[PDB]
Amino acid sequence: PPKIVWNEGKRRFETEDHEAFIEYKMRNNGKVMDLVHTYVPSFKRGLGLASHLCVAAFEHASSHSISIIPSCSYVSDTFLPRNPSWKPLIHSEVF
Ligand SMILES: [Br-]
Ligand SMILES: [Br-]
Ligand SMILES: [Br-]
Ligand SMILES: [Br-]
Ligand SMILES: [Br-]
Ligand SMILES: [Br-]
Ligand SMILES: [Br-]
Ligand SMILES: [Br-]
Ligand SMILES: [Br-]
Ligand SMILES: [Br-]
Ligand SMILES: [Br-]
Repeated sequence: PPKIVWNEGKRRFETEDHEAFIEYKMRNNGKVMDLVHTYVPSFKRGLGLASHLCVAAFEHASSHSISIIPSCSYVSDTFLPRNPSWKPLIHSEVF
């Protein structure tokens, strides 16, 4: 899997070249990490990066006891249905 760095200065996880990332926002006193946008340019498609970036962020929230809101569409309509085992990290009021 490609190295995904945590770039806090920007609240995103990103590939090391900065070119693909998922952005978020922390809600409720740090406890909720909301995923707002996953971005992979067309020339980086086909490398599985969006999903790799969503794993980084889900792992990071699981490791830190955060609940995720799956606000980006890539996440809620592609990531979560394909990776159900991550569903329990979703905050319980989303769905
Ligand atoms: Br990369
Ligand atoms: Br890279
Ligand atoms: Br934030
Ligand atoms: Br917060
Ligand atoms: Br609370
Ligand atoms: Br925070
Ligand atoms: Br891909
Ligand atoms: Br992708
Ligand atoms: Br995926
Ligand atoms: Br799964
Ligand atoms: Br399911």
